[PDB]
Amino acid sequence: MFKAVLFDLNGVITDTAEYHFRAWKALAEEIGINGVDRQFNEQLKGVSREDSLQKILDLADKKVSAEEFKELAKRKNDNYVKMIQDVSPADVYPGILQLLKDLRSNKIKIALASASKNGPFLLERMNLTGYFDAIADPAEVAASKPAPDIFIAAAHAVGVAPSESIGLEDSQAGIQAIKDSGALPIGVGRPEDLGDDIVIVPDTSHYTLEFLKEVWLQK
Ligand SMILES: O=P(O)(O)OC[C@H]1O[C@@H](O)[C@H](O)[C@@H](O)[C@@H]1O
Ligand code: ALF
Ligand SMILES: [Mg+2]
Ligand code: NA
Repeated sequence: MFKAVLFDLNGVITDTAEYHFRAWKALAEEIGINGVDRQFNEQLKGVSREDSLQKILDLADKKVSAEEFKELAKRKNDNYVKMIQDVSPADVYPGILQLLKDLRSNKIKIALASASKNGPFLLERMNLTGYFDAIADPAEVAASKPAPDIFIAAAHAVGVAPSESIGLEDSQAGIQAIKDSGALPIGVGRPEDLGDDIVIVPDTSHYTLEFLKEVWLQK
């Protein structure tokens, strides 16, 4: 049986992938880059703040100064942080709170494997901090998603091997990070975005402990 579940945050625990998208698109258009649409944004999900900005600049073959790069990432983050101040427990995605309760009942460790430095603030907004056995600090890994380091760190943090873990993700970068960590991925979203080669569910109501067991047994 699996011994840990490693959670992405944005687009898995709550609908904050939408707010990252809207904030990055606003940032891009301010600097004359109009190509950040929903299709392009599939390449930004799971990617660090600085890597996201660089992918947007690269889309436009645009070069900025080191000073302007730092200011742009800070500008987007300040906008995003204002957007999330009113997040509340009512914004937890369907199934997620019950899953956390069921995992703890069954002595399955719970770790956050988020790239977001805003992760702890968001778990507090949603009254979820108490469910987590560990939060892997994304500033501490030497390599961000799609590198597996954050999932390895989340597992290490709860004393479980990646190979004994399930990872939950809504992104391309994060699915690759889980694969390379040794854990079993279960994606949430569209197969057209996340692929046809792992288990994908259409929405988070499907993330029940019953279903994670159903998937783990059929691995
Ligand atoms: O800018 P933050 O809050 O540190 O978030 C980093 C990344 O966190 C990931 O969880 C999101 O999918 C990305 O969209 C985001 O860029
Ligand atoms: F959406 Al994340 F780490 F929370 F990639
Ligand atoms: Mg995500
Ligand atoms: Na709170």
